[PDB]
Amino acid sequence: EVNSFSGYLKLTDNVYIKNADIVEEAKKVKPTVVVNAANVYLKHGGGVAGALNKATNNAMQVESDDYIATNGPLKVGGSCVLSGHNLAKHCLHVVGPNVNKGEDIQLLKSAYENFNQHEVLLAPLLSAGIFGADPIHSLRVCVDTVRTNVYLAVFDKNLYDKLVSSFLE
Ligand SMILES: CC(=O)N1[C@@H]2CC[C@H]1c1c(ncnc1N[C@H](c1ccc3c(c1)S(=O)(=O)CCC3)C(C)C)C2
Repeated sequence: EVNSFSGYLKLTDNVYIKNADIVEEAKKVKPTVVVNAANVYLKHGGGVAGALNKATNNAMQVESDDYIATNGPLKVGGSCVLSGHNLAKHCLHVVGPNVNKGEDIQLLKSAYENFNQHEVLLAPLLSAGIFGADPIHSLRVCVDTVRTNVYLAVFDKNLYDKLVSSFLE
């Protein structure tokens, strides 16, 4: 079955959240789209990007290198649609701002706007973790920006509980 999301808690009409590893969810669910928390050169060296790349056994990286060769880098707030390989039908590579490297938090709304071109997505919390944005603020931006159906996988129970407590739904 496609998009077989299970165990999510519905926060709003179109945003759901689960304490889970996004790669494990991609393998179980088989979604139409998995979102990658990418950088502008599509180099998947660690974190969510490294984990998704490793589960495709480097097929994501080879295809990403070919995208960059022909099209050039993305911009912060921008995206591209590539194959999802064995994890999903497509991978939506989205570049949120890295506030730990000085990029502007205003581009986080632009980053989430890319999700609106896909009816259903499995995604991570953009710009959270090593990108340095306040994860609770990133969830508020997601809720206010995304209008399609988004299932967020957040792999830290401590953070998940703080997000659910802040949201109160
Ligand atoms: C095994 C493991 O701990 N994980 C893998 C890959 C990373 C971690 C993980 C997995 N699935 C979902 N959220 C995860 N981490 C969250 C998260 C959310 C967004 C971002 C990152 C991290 S990042 O990679 O640090 C920078 C890009 C944006 C974290 C906040 C708990 C699966």
